[PDB]
Amino acid sequence: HHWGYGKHNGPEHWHKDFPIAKGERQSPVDIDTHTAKYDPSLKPLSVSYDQATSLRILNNGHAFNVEFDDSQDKAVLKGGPLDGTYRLIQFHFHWGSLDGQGSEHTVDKKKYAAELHLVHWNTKYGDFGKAVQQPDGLAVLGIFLKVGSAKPGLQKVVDVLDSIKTKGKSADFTNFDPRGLLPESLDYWTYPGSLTTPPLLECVTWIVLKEPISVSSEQVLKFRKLNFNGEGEPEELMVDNWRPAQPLKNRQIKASFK
Ligand SMILES: COc1cccc2cc(C(=O)Nc3ccc(S(N)(=O)=O)cc3)c(=O)oc12
Ligand SMILES: [Zn+2]
Repeated sequence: HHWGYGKHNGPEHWHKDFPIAKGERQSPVDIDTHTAKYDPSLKPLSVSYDQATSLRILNNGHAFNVEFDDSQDKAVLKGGPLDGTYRLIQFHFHWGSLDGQGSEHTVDKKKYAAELHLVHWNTKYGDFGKAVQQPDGLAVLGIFLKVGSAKPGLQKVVDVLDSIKTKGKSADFTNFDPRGLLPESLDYWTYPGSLTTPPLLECVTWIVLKEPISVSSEQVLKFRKLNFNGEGEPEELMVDNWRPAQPLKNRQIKASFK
């Protein structure tokens, strides 16, 4: 009886195995755009993905992860609110059963159809598993998805999903360029938070872009054909794999833009 997104094991149950679920810096949160303060001290975000080397795509039973070779300094996030260098390890999405929900962060209570998380670890801690034990261990770049025009740079991901339908399936996934998933603007909000899935560790500097990307209805429909279950188990569609907004408590959300 492990955690998930079903009626019996979903977000409202996670605290029993992971008491930090009720902690002081949990994610996601609602971004109240009128109370987020413009911080002129925030730097432009530096996203340097020219040399990113994807390796594989994995259905882990909760989402699918596009994994990167993070053994050299090759796909790094710097600047913004960050001190030092953070290396890309994987990206994944959270999405809904319907276009009206799916994102984890919300903007003035607005839910987007999906949310992309590009996960990076602070190179001062040497690798990901050590980084997650630190309050500045990770930087997650969050990007909202709305349904409209197709995102041409997403289609290579969409088309491989048939080969990883069920939990534990993986597939070679080389030469994928994550620059094709970015919006035009790098304007962002930032706040200190957590992993949004167990173990819910409070190790993330969140950087949430203001500008959503557009994906087509057909693209997101293919996400919704994935399965939470393993091969040869009762089919449970992989939908609504998002954690709702958590209490902000004693935190400030800062805006990079006026
Ligand atoms: C020993 O546990 C693991 C073994 C092998 C791989 C992993 C990967 C992990 C991981 O990246 N978790 C993760 C990453 C990102 C987020 S989120 N949704 O971006 O906040 C939430 C959870 C993780 O927490 O634990 C892992
Ligand atoms: Zn995530």
